[PDB]
Amino acid sequence: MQTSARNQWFGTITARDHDDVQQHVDVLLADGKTRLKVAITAQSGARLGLDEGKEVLILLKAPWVGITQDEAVAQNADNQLPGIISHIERGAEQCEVLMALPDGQTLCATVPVNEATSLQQGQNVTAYFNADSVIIATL
Amino acid sequence: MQTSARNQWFGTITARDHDDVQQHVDVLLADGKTRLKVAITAQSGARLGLDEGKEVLILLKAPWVGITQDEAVAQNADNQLPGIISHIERGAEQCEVLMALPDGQTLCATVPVNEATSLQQGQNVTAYFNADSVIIATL
Ligand code: NI
Repeated sequence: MQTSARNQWFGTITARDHDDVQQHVDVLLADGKTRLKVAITAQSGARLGLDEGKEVLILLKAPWVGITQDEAVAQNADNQLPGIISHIERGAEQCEVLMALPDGQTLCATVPVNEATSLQQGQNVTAYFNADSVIIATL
Repeated sequence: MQTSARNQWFGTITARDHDDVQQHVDVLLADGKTRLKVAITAQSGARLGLDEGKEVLILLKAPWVGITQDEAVAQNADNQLPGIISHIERGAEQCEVLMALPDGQTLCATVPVNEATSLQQGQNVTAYFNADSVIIATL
């Protein structure tokens, strides 16, 4: 393990449903405060033993992370992490946006260059993403 | 090695560009014929040492795979993998579409039920996903 996913977080499963095709798990992160929702196939839930108490790694690729200042957009998403932009690197087609989480962690998002022009270091924003944008990995 | 991604394909890097924020790598799969385009951050490219000849594991979550019978949809995407549906499992909200690749591997896609209404076993279809919907893992 070393994956390209720029966001790799420790978490503990605290709930799992039992749909036959796609199930959802609740995951409590290392801060003992942040809660995520993640979808996986029923087969994977069983294979990895994703039951209450199971320790895992959350793999979230940079381009899956949206950045917004709108409360509806953030509350409409499955997951939302507030924080402050610590750095922006502009590029020709994409921009790297780093946001500080109270986590002491740095979240990384890859945002299309045209959509990042209004984003600036120092802004208080919310990072958000779908439950199906996350891969769960077992140590 | 153990992640929820239902598609975990071994391959080797054949090329990597040097774009500043987000770079593209070409991957040749272990079947020696399947080529993929994957986009990763520049830091990841450097950190994982993703250069010609590097062995890697591709992690493609099931919901990131679309299944289409429309060739233009397939062609609009960065990656296209023609195949033959071998099984469809329909849930209330999602459906598991299993597709036989030419080499015999089984590709797994999670597809919203409404997008799977015309799909059936034995049909020729194409699996498709963009370059930024793939994670690269080192062994
Ligand atoms: Ni490029």
